[PDB]
Amino acid sequence: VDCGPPDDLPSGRVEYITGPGVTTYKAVIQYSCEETFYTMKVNDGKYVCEADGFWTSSKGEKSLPVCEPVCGLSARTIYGGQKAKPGDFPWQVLILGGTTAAGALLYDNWVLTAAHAVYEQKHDASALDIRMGTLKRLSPHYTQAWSEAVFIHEGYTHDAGFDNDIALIKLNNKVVINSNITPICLPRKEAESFMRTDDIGTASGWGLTQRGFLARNLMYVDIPIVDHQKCTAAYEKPPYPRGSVTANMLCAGLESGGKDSCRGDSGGALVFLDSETERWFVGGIVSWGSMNCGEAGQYGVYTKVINYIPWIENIISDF
Ligand SMILES: Nc1nc2c(CC(=O)Nc3ccc(Cc4ccncc4)cc3)cccc2[nH]1
Repeated sequence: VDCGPPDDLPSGRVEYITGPGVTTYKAVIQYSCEETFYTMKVNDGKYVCEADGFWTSSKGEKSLPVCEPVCGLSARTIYGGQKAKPGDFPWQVLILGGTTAAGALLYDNWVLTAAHAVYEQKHDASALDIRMGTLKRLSPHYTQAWSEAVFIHEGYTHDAGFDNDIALIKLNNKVVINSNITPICLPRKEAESFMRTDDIGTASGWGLTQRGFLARNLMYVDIPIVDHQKCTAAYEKPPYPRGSVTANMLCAGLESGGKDSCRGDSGGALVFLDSETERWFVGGIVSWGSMNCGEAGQYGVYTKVINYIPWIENIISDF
């Protein structure tokens, strides 16, 4: 007859509609989210106490709704690039603790990165120093986060190629999503239509520039997708082993070499704009390339994220 008080909604609130503390049969409550930066999923938030003794929704679901963070926003919509303005890459994440590397925020508690960037520190059983909300790499003003768990892809072989160079970091606390910090969208099934050859993607990071030192400020380059055969043939020579460019990788860069990502950009998100939803999504992860960055005819190689959606949805749902 009495459902008790309702459960708190993460990134959302609860309101008694019938009255304050009215929890009896047919008592009406409303869930909601901060609709600016979160969006309710599952149901409309209207929940009624039913005869089976628990809060139940319009669709007949007895579990909470989900406040999913808004993704893919940008103020726009590294060799040879330009400085990123604030809000350009709000998903950008710096990862310290070993050497300098990067990731990309997914939701408010997950960071997509390269397995090669975080392999050494996970296997030392040390939490990752994760920072975001800042364009300057060495600034003391930043949003702090820490790793709860690190999930490296089970087909990744460290220092033995870069196939399945993908990893997920679970943040031990949720990040506050604002105009400065916003996750990147995961690609939908038809997102390959925005990733054909010669389609433009943007890589961003703090890695080496043409001057040969790490950048103090976040930089970025627009670069086009390269034909896969053209990229496989580009790396079919020593010192590279046979089969270095796999089907789980896309390549991006110029024949002339003027634009690339380098050391220190590892794990960053190579992103593409969905012109219909008007939202940026992650197409690639910064993985590898030639040792001499910006080398002509030596394209940057990126982990093909759309191949790893079932792996991503496995871990994020199950953990
Ligand atoms: N342009 C470019 N350089 C990059 C580097 C530096 C880098 O990764 N250098 C490297 C080159 C070759 C190998 C050998 C190898 C073995 C098997 N399969 C592929 C390659 C290893 C590392 C890091 C991150 C992004 C990069 N963007």
